[PDB]
Amino acid sequence: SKTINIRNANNFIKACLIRLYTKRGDSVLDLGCGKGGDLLKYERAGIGEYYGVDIAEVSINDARVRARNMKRRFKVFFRAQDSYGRHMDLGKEFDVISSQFSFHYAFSTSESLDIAQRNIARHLRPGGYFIMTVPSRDVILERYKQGRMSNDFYKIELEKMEDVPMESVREYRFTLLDSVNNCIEYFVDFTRMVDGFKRLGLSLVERKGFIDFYEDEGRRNPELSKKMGLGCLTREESEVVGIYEVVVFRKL
Ligand SMILES: C[S@@+](CC[C@H](N)C(=O)[O-])C[C@H]1O[C@@H](n2cnc3c(N)ncnc32)[C@H](O)[C@@H]1O
Repeated sequence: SKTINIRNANNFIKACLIRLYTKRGDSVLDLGCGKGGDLLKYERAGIGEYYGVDIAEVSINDARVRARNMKRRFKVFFRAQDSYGRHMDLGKEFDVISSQFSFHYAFSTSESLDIAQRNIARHLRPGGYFIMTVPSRDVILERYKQGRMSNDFYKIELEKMEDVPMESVREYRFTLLDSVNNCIEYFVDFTRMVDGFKRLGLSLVERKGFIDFYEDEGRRNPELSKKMGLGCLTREESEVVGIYEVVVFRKL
């Protein structure tokens, strides 16, 4: 309830990102789909097929039930397995692969990233898109130097301290009110990701902050913002949102 505005913003930004790169009849691969909280959005986008994969079976179960009890016009496929740290082959390619708030979990180890990036590339049609919303390392480290790493909504803690380079930390503890609790998150090594994808044929095409994206997309057209309880984010709510950023790659 206290995080309603934050959830509306994230869902909005997600709907805008989805509406920006998807077209009628497209096939989508939702990595880390979770409880399938995007099935509604894709249903509006008019996509023809949706495939959701998540490591947590408890979340896939919710998504199955939701897809089962929703007025959808597209075929749905669900599978509970590790799509990042384990070889995956669904046997087909998709026009768009989305990963909202979960791809950073692919940065467990160099091997986990290489495996994950390879799974995305073999399931992406030539000219296909790979959309994602992941935490921003630069943003996080900047707030570390500022001394403010939390408020009434979130809380972040880094790794070591005793003679340990600030740029050396590769993971942290994230906590969100009425959500994750002291969850282990892995930093996103942008450079390694870019170079890694560039090697598989995927090039970077977009990278924008949640706030700027939020404001821009919210002005480009009119209130779709009317639908959801959107409006004016407070400074405190903006700190939680201003944590993530949008990143898009295209298979050239
Ligand atoms: C914040 S939740 C996603 C919620 C949903 N995507 C959305 O945008 O509302 C992150 C998800 O990442 C998934 N995840 C974490 N590690 C994963 C892995 N190795 N393979 C697949 N999914 C993974 C979890 O099971 C969790 O449901």
